Amino acid sequence: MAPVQKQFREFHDRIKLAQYDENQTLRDERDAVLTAVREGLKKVFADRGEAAPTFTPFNQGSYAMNTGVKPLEGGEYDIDVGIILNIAKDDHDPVEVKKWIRDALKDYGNGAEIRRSCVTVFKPGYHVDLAVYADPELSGGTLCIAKGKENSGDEHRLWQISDPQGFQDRIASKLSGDDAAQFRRCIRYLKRWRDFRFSSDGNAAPLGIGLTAAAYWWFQVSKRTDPVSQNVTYDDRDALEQFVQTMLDNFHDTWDSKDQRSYPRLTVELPVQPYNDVFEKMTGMQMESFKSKLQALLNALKTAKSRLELHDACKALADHFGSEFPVPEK
Ligand SMILES: O=c1ccn([C@@H]2O[C@H](COP(=O)(O)OP(=O)(O)OP(=O)(O)O)[C@@H](O)[C@H]2O)c(=O)[nH]1
Ligand SMILES: [Mn+2]
Ligand SMILES: [Mn+2]
Repeated sequence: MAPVQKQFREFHDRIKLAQYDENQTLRDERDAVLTAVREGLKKVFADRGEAAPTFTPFNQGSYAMNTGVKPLEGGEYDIDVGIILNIAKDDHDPVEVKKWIRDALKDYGNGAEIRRSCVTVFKPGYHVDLAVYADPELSGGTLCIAKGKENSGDEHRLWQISDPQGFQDRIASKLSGDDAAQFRRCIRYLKRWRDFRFSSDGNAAPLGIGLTAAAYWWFQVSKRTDPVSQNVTYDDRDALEQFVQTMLDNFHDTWDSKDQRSYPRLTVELPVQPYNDVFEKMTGMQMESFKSKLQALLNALKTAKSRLELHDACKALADHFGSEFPVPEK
């Protein structure tokens, strides 16, 4: 077995959160919000003199893709869900449609909020992010998400071409079996690193979807086949070292005319529509901090390879991964 592999797997067991289809609690919290949307739309549409439109819900985000992590103490669960409203996009304003959902959920938990990309509802210990889409069958065959808030300049308010199930299919399908298992472990490892080392400034933290898209482009399996038994052993430390090095190699110094300097930027295109850079909202200074911490993680992953003492290998990794990374006693 590869050095530190046991402690990586132990760390993975401690940080992993069971996906929607294996997590009753998450299914219930989701369905509660979906139910409240149905009840709430009735009242919103009583004032407009017709039945509320129906919607088809579908699972989104990490809890759909089986890349979910437990939040740190005092953090929140992030339940991502899509609702496809039975509406023609050309007949309605994206913000109008999100307002229906917001007003439907006004008196639910700690309230609700129109965001650029979703309506978020807040509960004690979690938020539900409802991505709101128009019916492709009434919108010319395209699935469009409702983008914009009231404060949006009307250029940032639109029905944008979207492919959440294509993205989810791409993450599911890149690899199979135990290869796909290591891919998913390495995404969870980076998400716990993110939560541990980007807690001072939440807005500077690399988005989950960015780390997931980065793994889609750049993750390579690391495993070894014993030449006698043909018995396959995974090397998560090496897989993470190669993946972190490849992310670092993809940073580009980017001129900023305001500050009259460059910042190192990592561009990560979504592999599906709308093919946007999911890191575009991260500032140059946030990107430089992201790069330095990624370099520090890369250095720790190399240190963990060379150490005489398993204690010293694990301790070097725990400094980047936090309190769930096992450190065997010297
Ligand atoms: O193809 C796309 C485009 C965009 N999105 C948008 O990404 C959001 C999920 O983005 P998150 O950052 O929540 O991603 P995640 O769930 O994979 O990661 P963690 O929370 O575990 O950190 C969804 O709420 C949707 O609006 C997709 O899910 N798919
Ligand atoms: Mn999420
Ligand atoms: Mn979310």
